[PDB]
Amino acid sequence: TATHTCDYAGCGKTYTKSSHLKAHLRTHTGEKPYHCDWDGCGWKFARSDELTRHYRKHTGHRPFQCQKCDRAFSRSDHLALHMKRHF
DNA sequence: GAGGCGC
DNA sequence: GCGCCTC
Ligand SMILES: [Zn+2]
Ligand SMILES: [Zn+2]
Ligand SMILES: [Zn+2]
Repeated sequence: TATHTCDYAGCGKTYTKSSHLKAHLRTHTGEKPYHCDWDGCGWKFARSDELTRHYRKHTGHRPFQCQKCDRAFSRSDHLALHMKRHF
């Protein structure tokens, strides 16, 4: 369905319309060209990795699974601090 | 938990 | 993207 891809560095966001890709491309500007697109958020980042990491707060994606319990985290550093509970 | 950023 | 500071 989505065939219109942003080719900006580290982005890859795809759109169903040329209309939408066009207006998205306008956001890649300034000191922080990685704008979170979550409704009402408004955060902006200098680096793509920072946006990717941030955006898990909105989706609840938690790929860092504790091997000693059923808890999971959005970030490696959070998992590493958690693991101290198993000492 | 989440943002900044050196690596 | 991890790991460390910082808030
Ligand atoms: Zn883009
Ligand atoms: Zn956001
Ligand atoms: Zn655990």
